[PDB]
Amino acid sequence: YKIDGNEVIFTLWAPYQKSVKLKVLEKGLYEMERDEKGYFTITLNNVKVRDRYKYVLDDASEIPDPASRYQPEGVHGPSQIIQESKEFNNETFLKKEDLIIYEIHVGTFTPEGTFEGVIRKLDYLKDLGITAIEIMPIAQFPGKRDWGYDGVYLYAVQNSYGGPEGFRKLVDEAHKKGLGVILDVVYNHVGPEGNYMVKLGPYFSQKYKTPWGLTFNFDDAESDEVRKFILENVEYWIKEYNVDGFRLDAVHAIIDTSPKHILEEIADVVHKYNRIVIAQSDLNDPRVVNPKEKCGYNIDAQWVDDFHHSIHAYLTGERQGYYTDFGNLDDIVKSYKDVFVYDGKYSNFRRKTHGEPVGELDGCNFVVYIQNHDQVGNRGKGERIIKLVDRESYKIAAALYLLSPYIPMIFMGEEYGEENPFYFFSDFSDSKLIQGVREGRKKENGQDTDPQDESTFNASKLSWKIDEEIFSFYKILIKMRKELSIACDRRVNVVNGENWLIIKGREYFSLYVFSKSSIEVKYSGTLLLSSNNSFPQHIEEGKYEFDKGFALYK
Ligand SMILES: OC[C@H]1O[C@H](O[C@H]2O[C@H](CO)[C@@H](O[C@H]3O[C@H](CO)[C@@H](O[C@H]4O[C@H](CO)[C@@H](O[C@H]5O[C@H](CO)[C@@H](O)[C@H](O)[C@H]5O)[C@H](O)[C@H]4O)[C@H](O)[C@H]3O)[C@H](O)[C@H]2O)[C@H](O)[C@@H](O)[C@@H]1O
Repeated sequence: YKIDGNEVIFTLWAPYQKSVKLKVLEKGLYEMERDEKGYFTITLNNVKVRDRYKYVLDDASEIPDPASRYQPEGVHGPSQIIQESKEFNNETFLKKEDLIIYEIHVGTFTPEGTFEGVIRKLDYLKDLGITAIEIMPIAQFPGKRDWGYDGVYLYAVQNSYGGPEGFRKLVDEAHKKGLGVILDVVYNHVGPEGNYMVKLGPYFSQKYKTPWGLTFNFDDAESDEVRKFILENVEYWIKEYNVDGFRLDAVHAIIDTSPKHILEEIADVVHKYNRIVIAQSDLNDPRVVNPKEKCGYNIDAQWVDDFHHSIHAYLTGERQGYYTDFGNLDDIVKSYKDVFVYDGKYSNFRRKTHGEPVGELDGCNFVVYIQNHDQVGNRGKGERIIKLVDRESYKIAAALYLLSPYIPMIFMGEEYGEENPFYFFSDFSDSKLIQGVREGRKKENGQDTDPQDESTFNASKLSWKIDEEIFSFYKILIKMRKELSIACDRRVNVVNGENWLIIKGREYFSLYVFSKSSIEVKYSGTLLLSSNNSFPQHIEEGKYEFDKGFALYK
């Protein structure tokens, strides 16, 4: 819908439909006029915020507005008219070279499980050194318990998180504290419950499908309208909620053979309104991130799993699934200097040559992490890395990524040493999908906890039990990164022995000692931070026997 003067225009694209009627609940039924493209319209003057409505098809069946702005009674309920105050800055104050990102799942972040709960934690975040919070998908999904990827109304803010009013309040309060908010958005697929688009028109591609459902139709018959549906959604989040940027989910599963890729158009919209796009890419292909004059889509940055996988595989000893492609120290050094480990070499996991070198692109085109919702939650027992490595290793892992040239992303709780698992949970009502989720998560991930069980969700809620030694470590790590101008700068010299490595930057050098060993140090410097007490306040060029641990020098 779109509120005009005192009247409001209802627009519904439904080419499969002969005639649709608007059903305002406390008022009457209204016949909609049809144009040749398949668009249904009526201007109504009696409608006010916040009335409920549905659409009634040729079927006589009643469905919610697929472009709904609020879904008060969940996915199968009516839609609701909200206020459309388009207050937005023309500029985000976020500078992407200064980006430290904190990933939040609203539902489990705090006892509240709401936007109000993340608001309460803003000062804490600000004080930690974070510059931006990344919110997992908030587009309305079934029930109350879901990561967000089963979202099924792109324009509707999850009711159980606190809806539109609560999200607007979150972003306003974040700006007041000087924090940015990045929104996780899903344009590659749609959730398996509460989607009614398939009855309206060819929203989905017949060409291929994702592991999580059918993909959107971007390059085939009638795709103009669906391109518009997605592109106006990124416009909507910017103008109606004043969001600072986006994390685009699974861009490798957004397939488009058009002259201009939809991903380039997505980035075009966000840069038109001076915002930021990060992409989750499995492609290891610099085209996602390259400038337009270099045949790229010009996304600001992309997740580099290769960085995480190098660290995890090496420190845990783990080789199951995608970890089989990693495990050596070499991999960490490779990722530290060439970004991708798979830059056009053969992957045993994928059984094909994978990737492409990244060129002279600086570090702030990439985001790295040792933990996130996937690397924790797709484990059958959902164990955080804190459970798989010793204390020393954990701090070594934290130092590696936070002191890297790339944009670092902290996973909620990681910073204070959270020990609670993060499980996969869902809240479907359809018995077939309740059947499929359990058996699928059992088979694919080895998950023994029931995703549909409430306890699986409750067990994933952060404890907020502060380990002060870990927290102080992160706090200083973040501080020193800013102070040492580590951001974006790929000019690093890395040396490695069997059980250790030294990384030297322009203003610092770091010692990463994985086992007691004798190391030749080529640099002088004063101690900034350390995982131990075993490290000297002042070090000079020479040979030293170090115990397991990390040290940072100026
Ligand atoms: O191949 C090497 C890489 O492998 C991984 O990456 C892939 O999988 C990731 C995790 O699934 C993807 O990440 C993102 O995309 C998905 C989907 O949006 C999302 O996945 C989560 O949510 C879905 C949807 O609920 C869930 O799907 C299952 O359950 C539903 C409900 O029953 C069912 O319909 C599906 O059939 C089930 O499969 C997933 O289980 C859950 O993981 C994820 O959260 C997003 O971040 C990547 O895009 C994709 O490449 C690995 O993550 C990489 O690190 C490896 O490099």
